[PDB]
Amino acid sequence: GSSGSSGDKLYPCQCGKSFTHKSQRDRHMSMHLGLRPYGCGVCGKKFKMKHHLVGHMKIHTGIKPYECNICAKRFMWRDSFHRHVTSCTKSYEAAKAEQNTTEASGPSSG
Ligand SMILES: [Zn+2]
Ligand SMILES: [Zn+2]
Ligand SMILES: [Zn+2]
Repeated sequence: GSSGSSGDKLYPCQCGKSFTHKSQRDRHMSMHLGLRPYGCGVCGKKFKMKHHLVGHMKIHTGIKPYECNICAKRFMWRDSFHRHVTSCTKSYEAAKAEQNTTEASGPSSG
């Protein structure tokens, strides 16, 4: 074994994403197509009728007392609310550059 080389095998999807397996990429392709006019943008469900969806949406319904500051996202749970916001800011701070002047970079003479 002197040496070896290789890349990475994956499976592209209609949307553009790439999965490790074909079955994982396929399921994402069939879902893309239009199945029902009503779709639950909370869990990932769907219903033919509008009333058929409501009887299910009642499982997600609920006021969001906790909301982010950067993305202003809404979260019903506390642990998740803070758990997310905590990071959501981490990055924001980096950009804040409250007192971080962007000084040009050093060139290269070769
Ligand atoms: Zn896809
Ligand atoms: Zn749902
Ligand atoms: Zn956020």
